[PDB]
Amino acid sequence: VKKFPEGFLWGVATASYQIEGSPLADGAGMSIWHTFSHTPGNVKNGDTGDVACDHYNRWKEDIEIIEKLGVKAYRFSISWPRILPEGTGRVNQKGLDFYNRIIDTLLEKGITPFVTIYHWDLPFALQLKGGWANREIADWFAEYSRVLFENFGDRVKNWITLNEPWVVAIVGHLYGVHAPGMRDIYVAFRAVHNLLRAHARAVKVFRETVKDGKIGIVFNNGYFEPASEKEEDIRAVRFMHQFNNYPLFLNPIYRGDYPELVLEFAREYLPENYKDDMSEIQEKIDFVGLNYYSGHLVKFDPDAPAKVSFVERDLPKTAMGWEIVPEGIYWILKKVKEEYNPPEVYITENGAAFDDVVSEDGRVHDQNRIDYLKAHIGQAWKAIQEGVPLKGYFVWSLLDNFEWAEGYSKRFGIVYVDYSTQKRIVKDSGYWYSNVVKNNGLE
Amino acid sequence: VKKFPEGFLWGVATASYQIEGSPLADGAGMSIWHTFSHTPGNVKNGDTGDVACDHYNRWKEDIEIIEKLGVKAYRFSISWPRILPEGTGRVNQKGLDFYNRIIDTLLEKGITPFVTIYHWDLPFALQLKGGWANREIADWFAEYSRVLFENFGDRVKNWITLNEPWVVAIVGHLYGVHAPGMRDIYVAFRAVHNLLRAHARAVKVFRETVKDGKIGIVFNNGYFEPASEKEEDIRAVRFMHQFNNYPLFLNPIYRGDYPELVLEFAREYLPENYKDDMSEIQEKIDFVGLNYYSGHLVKFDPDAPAKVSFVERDLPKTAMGWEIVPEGIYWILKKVKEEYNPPEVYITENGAAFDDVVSEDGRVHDQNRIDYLKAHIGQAWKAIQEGVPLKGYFVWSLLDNFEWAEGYSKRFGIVYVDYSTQKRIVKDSGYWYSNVVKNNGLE
Ligand SMILES: CCCCCCCC/N=C1\OC[C@@H]2[C@@H](O)[C@H](O)[C@@H](O)[C@H](O)N12
Ligand SMILES: CCCCCCCC/N=C1\OC[C@@H]2[C@@H](O)[C@H](O)[C@@H](O)[C@H](O)N12
Repeated sequence: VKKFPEGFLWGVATASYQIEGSPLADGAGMSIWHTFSHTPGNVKNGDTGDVACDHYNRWKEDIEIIEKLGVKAYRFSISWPRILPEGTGRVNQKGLDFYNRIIDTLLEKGITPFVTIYHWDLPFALQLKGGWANREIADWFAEYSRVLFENFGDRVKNWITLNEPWVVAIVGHLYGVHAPGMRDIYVAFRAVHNLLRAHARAVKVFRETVKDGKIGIVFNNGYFEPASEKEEDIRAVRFMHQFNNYPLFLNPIYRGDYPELVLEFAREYLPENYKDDMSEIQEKIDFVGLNYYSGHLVKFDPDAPAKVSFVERDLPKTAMGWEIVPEGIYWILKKVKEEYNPPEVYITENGAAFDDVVSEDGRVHDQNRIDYLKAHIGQAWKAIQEGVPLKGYFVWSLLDNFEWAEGYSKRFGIVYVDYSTQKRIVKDSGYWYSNVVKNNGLE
Repeated sequence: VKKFPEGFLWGVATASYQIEGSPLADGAGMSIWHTFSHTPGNVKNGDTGDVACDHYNRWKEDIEIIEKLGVKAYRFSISWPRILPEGTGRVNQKGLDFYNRIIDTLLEKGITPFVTIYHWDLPFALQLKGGWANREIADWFAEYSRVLFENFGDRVKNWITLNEPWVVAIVGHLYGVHAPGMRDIYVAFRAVHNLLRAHARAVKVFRETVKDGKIGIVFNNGYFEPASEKEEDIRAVRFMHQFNNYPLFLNPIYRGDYPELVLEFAREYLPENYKDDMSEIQEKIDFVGLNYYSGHLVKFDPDAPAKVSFVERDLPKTAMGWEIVPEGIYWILKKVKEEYNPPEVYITENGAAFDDVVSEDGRVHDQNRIDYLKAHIGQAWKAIQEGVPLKGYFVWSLLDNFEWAEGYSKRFGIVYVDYSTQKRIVKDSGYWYSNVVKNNGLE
C-alpha cells in the first residue's frame, strides 16, 4: 500500500489544439498550429486539429467523464487566438464564454481547474511579427495573460504560464518539427530567452490581478543516464540535464543566469546583453510543474551537434518508441528538490501511447498503460517519502487526441475516442485510475 | 556565326553571401544566411559563408579578372546588414566604403555595374520581427533601398530590387530549404505578397532619387512541358508556369492581380484584402530580368501537393541532376514578350554546375560547361531574331562559390576557386566566354 498525502491532487490533462477542433469557430483567429498543420508534409497522414475530439462541442460530456471517474483536478489550456484573434487588442467575447462555461462547470462539479495559459497555439497574427523571436512578445503575452486573469481569476486559482518552453523554442524553431516550423539556432535561443521574459511578465501581473492564486510553469524532462563511466559520458549527461530539463529555465528563475554547460554551448546564440533581463526573470513563482515520459542513454559523440548522441537500449517501449524507465520520475523529482528547492512541485503530465483497440466486448483493455502509470505513480510516492513536496499528479491525457506532428496515430488517453463517431469509451486505465484516486494511492 | 545586337551587354553575376566571406567584419550585422548556415543540418557538410571566396578582401583581383576577360557588365549584390546592421536606422559607413570601392573600380575599368539590392541575406534583426512575413517590411526595404540609391545612384544606373522572390518566399518559407528555414504555407504566400509590396515601394523611392537610372526585378524560371496530351497534364503545365515563372509577379505588376490559376490554388493563404495593394504594386518598371537553368516534364498527380509532380526524363543533365533544355531559354524569352511585353529584358543568370577537375596543366577543361553556355546563348540569339528586346546576358557565375544549401560542393564558376589557397583559375569556359564577348556572339 502506497498512500499519498491528505488532499493530494489527482488530475488529468489536455491542451486546446489537441482536443477542441473548430479552430476558427465564433470569430477565433488562426493559430500557428492551424497554419502549420495545413501545410503539406508537416504532420503525419496530413492530420490537422480541425476536428480533433470535437471538445469545442462535447466539453460537457468530457467533464462529466472526469466527474464520473472522481478525478480531482483538470489541467487544460486556453487557445490564445480564441481570446484575442489578432494576438492583442480586441477581445473575443465568445472565446471568453467558451472557457467560462468549462470553468463554471468544473467548479460546479468540485473539480479543481489548472489553466495552462500557453500550450503552443500562438496566434498566427503574432507569428507574422516574429512570434517568440520578437522581444515584444513579452508585452503581448502579458496582455493576453492579464485578460485571462481579470476574466477567469475570480474562479481559477491555479495557473501555468508556459507548457514546456524548451519544446516551444527548440522543437519549434531549431528542429522545425513543431509550429512555426523553423530551423535556426539563433532564433531558437532568442525564443528560449523571450519565453522566460514573457513568463516573468505574466507572473508579475498575476500578483496584481488574482486574489489567493498560485502560478507556476511546466517543463519537459527526461532521465538521462551515461552510456559508460568515461568522464566525457558523465559530462554529456550533465549537459543533457542542463539543456533539456528544468535547469535551462530554473537556473535563470532561481539563480539569475543560464546553466554553465548551456552557456558553454550556446552563449554565441543568446542575445548579447541577455543578462540584463535576468533580474526581471527572477520574479517569484509558487510551484514547478514537471512533465516526464521517458529515459535516455546518452554518450559523448565528437561528431554530433552539442557533442552528444542518444544510444538506443533494449528496454520496454511505448508506441512512440520511448523507453519506459519509471525510476526516472523519482530521479527528476529528487533532483529538482536538491537543485532548486521549489516550495511545491506537481507532475503536470505523465502517460503513454499504446496501440489501443476496442475489443469485441466493447471495452478497451489497455493493461500496458495501467502498468506504465502504476510504476510511475509508485516512484512519485517514493519521492514524497523522501521529502519532495509533490502536491499532485496529472495523467496525460484524459482523451486520445491530436499528437502534434504524429497526428491522431498516437493515443495517450485514459478514454478512447473513436474519431469516426466521436464516441468516448473509458479505457480500463480510466477505471483503474478512478480507483487510485478513490484510495488516494496504490494498493 | 550569330552576332548579337550592337551594344549588347555581356556580363557575369555573383551574390554577396555566396562570395564575400567576413560576414561580421567592420560592424556588419548578422544575416539570416549566417544564422541558418550556422545551424546544424541545414547546409551540406556544415559549410557556411564565413570565408567563401574571400571576395571581401580579394574584390580588386576578381574585378581585374572580369576586366582581363573583356566582360562588360558585372551583376553583384549588396549585403543589407553590412549597410544597416539592425535592418533600419544607423548606416554602417564601412559597409558603404566596401561597395564604393567596388563601384569606383568597375567604372574606372569600363565595366557597367548591375546592382541586386536583395539577394537573400536579410538582416537577422529583421527576421526577429517576422522578416518577409511582416507587412512592415515594405517600409524597411524602401528605407534600405533609399540609402543605396542616395549613396551609389550617382554612379550606378542599373538596379534590381529582388533576386527570385519566388525562391525567397517558397524555398525559404514553405520548403524550409533556404533561410529562414520555415515550413508554413500561409507565411510563404504572405512573403510572396510582401515581396511584391517591397519591390514596388523601392521602385517608387528610385523614381524620386535616381532620375536617369533604370530598375527592374529578377525571376527564376523553368521550361515546363506536359508528360502527355491528357488535358490535366496540359493544365498542370499552365499552373506550373503561372506559379513558378515570371507570371506570379508580372501579372500583379502589369495586370493588377495574381494569375488565375494561382488564385484558385492559393486564395486561402493570401491576405484576404491583398487586392487593395495591387494599384501600388503596378509601379512601372524599366526591365525584367529572367534567370533560366533547366526544363521540366510535368504531370497531373492526384497524390501531390498542388496536384502536380515532375517526371524524370532521358536528357543530358548537369551535376545538379538538372535537365539541360537550351530551347527553354528561347521559350521563356518569347513567352515573356507574348504575355507581358516588357520594354527591356535581360538574362540575369544562366549557368551550370559540373564536376570540375584541375588537370596537371593547372587548367580546368570544362567543355561540358562550354557546351551548356553555347547552346543557351544560341537560343537567346534566336529569341532576339524573332523580336524579343533582350539587352544583355549574364553568366552565373564569375566564381565558384557557396551554392546555398549545397554549400561549396557545387561549382558554377567560369573561374575555379581553390578554397585552400583562394587561388583563382580561369576555366576553359571563361576563356571561351571572353571570346564570345570579343566577337559579340558565337563564331
Ligand atoms: C526524445 C524522444 C522522447 C520524447 C519524449 C518527450 C515527449 C514527451 N512529451 C509529450 O508526450 C505527449 C505529450 C503531448 O501530447 C503534450 O501536449 C506535450 O505537453 C508533451 O510534450 N507531451
Ligand atoms: C525542382 C527544381 C530543379 C531546378 C532548380 C534550378 C535552380 C536554378 N537556380 C540557381 O542555380 C544556382 C543559382 C544560385 O547560385 C543563385 O544565387 C540564385 O539566384 C539562383 O536561384 N540559382
